[PDB]
Amino acid sequence: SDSAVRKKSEVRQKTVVRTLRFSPVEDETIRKKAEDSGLTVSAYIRNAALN
Amino acid sequence: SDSAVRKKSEVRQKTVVRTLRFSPVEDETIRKKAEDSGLTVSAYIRNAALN
Repeated sequence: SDSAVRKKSEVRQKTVVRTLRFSPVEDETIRKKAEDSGLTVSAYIRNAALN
Repeated sequence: SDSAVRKKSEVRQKTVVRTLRFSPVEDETIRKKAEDSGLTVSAYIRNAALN
C-alpha cells in the first residue's frame, strides 16, 4: 500500500547495521584514545575511518 | 565445575561485540577506501582507528 506523492512508508536501509568485533588490545587502545579526546568510541571509530 | 589448571570454559570475552552503525555517505566512503586499499571494511575500520 503506497502512492506516488505518498511513499513515506519505507525507502532502503540508508544506514549499515553490522556486528563488529575487536581484540582486548585494539579495544584498550581505542577506549583510551576515545576518552582522552572526549569523543565516544562510536564517534572515534567513524571519525578515524573518514579522517 | 572447574579446577585451578582446568578453567578454559569461559574466562572472559576478550573480544568486544557491538553494533556500529554508519550513514550511507560514510558507508560509501568507507566502502571505497577499504576496497581501494585492498582491505575489507572491517580491517579498514580497525586499522584506521588504531593508527
